[PDB]
Amino acid sequence: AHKKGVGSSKNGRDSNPKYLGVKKFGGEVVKAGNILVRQRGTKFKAGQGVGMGRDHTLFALSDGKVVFINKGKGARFISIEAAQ
RNA sequence: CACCCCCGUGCCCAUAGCACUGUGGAACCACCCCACCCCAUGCCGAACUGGGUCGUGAAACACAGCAGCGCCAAUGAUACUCGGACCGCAGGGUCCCGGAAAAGUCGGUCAGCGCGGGGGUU
Ligand SMILES: [Mg+2]
Ligand SMILES: [Mg+2]
Ligand SMILES: [Mg+2]
Ligand SMILES: [Mg+2]
Repeated sequence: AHKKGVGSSKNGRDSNPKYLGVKKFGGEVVKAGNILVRQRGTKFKAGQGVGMGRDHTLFALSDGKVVFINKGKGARFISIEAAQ
């Protein structure tokens, strides 16, 4: 006549969002200590003027202007060059 | 650099790599030889290290050749597609406008640009 279940899911679950990616893009002014990429790994390597926290977070060290170096795929660098 | 060549070291990060191959030796490099100590081996001077030859340039390195491989790669067309409009009950599909791949074909390539030093041009 009717049915009695009984099944469910073992799924559903997921994890709260991890707002990643670059926050500071090609040709952008930058204050000292402004963050420029959140990333899982070495996706973007620090160049001149940019350091890297343990989160592999890239944060700029001395003001200036942001510049993206794509060195042919899998090896890429972000840097600051000050204006003048 | 005056011309070559070699040693270091860079920008470049494979159209710059690998194989096959030829050349190279006292002038730089290499193997080489010795090691009780500095120094070093999870064991061994193989490697790090130390004292120095001759000998060999065979190995390795440098340079040249080469398109077998690798890598780079068109135009043409297409896929898809912003945005204009449409058909199909629906799965799905069309037209106009611009953008426009990937894979493949044409091919292209045995790299290029520096700095310093050494050593040669009866
Ligand atoms: Mg449309
Ligand atoms: Mg069209
Ligand atoms: Mg076009
Ligand atoms: Mg060669």
